[PDB]
Amino acid sequence: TLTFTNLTYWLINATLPPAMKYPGTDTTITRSDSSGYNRYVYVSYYYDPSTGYNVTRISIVGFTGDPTNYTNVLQLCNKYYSGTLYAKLVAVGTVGTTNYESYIKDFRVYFVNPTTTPNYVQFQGTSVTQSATGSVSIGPGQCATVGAYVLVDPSLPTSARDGKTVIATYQVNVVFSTSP
Amino acid sequence: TLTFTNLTYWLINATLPPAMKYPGTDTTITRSDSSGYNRYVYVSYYYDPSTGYNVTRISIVGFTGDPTNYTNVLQLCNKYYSGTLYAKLVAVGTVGTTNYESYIKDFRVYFVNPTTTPNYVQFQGTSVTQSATGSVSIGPGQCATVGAYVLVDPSLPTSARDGKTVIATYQVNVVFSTSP
Repeated sequence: TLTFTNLTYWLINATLPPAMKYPGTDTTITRSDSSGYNRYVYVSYYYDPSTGYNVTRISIVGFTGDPTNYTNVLQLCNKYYSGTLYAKLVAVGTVGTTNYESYIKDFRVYFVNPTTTPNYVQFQGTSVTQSATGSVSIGPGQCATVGAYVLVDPSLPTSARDGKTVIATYQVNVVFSTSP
Repeated sequence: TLTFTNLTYWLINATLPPAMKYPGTDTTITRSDSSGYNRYVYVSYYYDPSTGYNVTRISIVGFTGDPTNYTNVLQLCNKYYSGTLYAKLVAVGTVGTTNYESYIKDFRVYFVNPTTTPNYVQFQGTSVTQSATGSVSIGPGQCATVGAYVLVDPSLPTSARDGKTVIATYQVNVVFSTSP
């Protein structure tokens, strides 16, 4: 009774993500020992075909028995949007299982250039202990930087201390928006 | 044997359907990059003569490799009927064909302010995975808010990063009732 439909006409042509991911200066170390890899940070964005996402593979080589932090890791840096971007950080958890995840005692992610409310999501091994952060403004010209903080327990077997083997794989979901 | 008529008379009267459509607030984004459309959400309605329906046109911009969520798309509420309204959403299917519907993995339409039984209808490209939503109460004066959720597979061709061409449209019907 008195039911008239909608018949929406719903226009889509997705534009390039205006943030885009830049490797940063961490890949410019260009120097390494005889550990196989010539670079410590392998920042690369790859088209994921499994579920269709611009997933970015970046390598954060954390040194055993020593908490290591990084300053210039990732650039959330609007080049195609002419406004100011507002973003917050939420982490998901674990992907797969290397059976070495229990060896991590801390994994928190804090920026260097953008400074705001807590600005760190922190893992505790397999579990999670930090929910999310606040909003941060990223406009045209001013360019946001992402950091990290990695600590690894030194009880890891020497076989995995070579740097070839991947010890953990986590998901981080940064939600960039035009409003706070 | 014993056949007799009654000669009934039928009379029809015309008045405004109390449902009405409102453009929402996300259509006031009033901001756009070099994508042609000066807006991102469009709300319009035209009286189609082929079917005689007050077809309402809503346009939602998508982003490849990026889940899309909304807050205020349309407002549905009575302006002349004082009774307790009841609204549901029923999926219909694809209208037209852009040959790009395989790239639209998910598409969810949902209530925002009132929360009820599942309250989302999802589509898998051409196929429909959710039949319909449940009933929900709408009183005189307050208007329920309907949201939108879009997932776009970034396998979309680079020729489709402009904002003009149509890759996808979807239809959902709204059903009012005087009973729960």
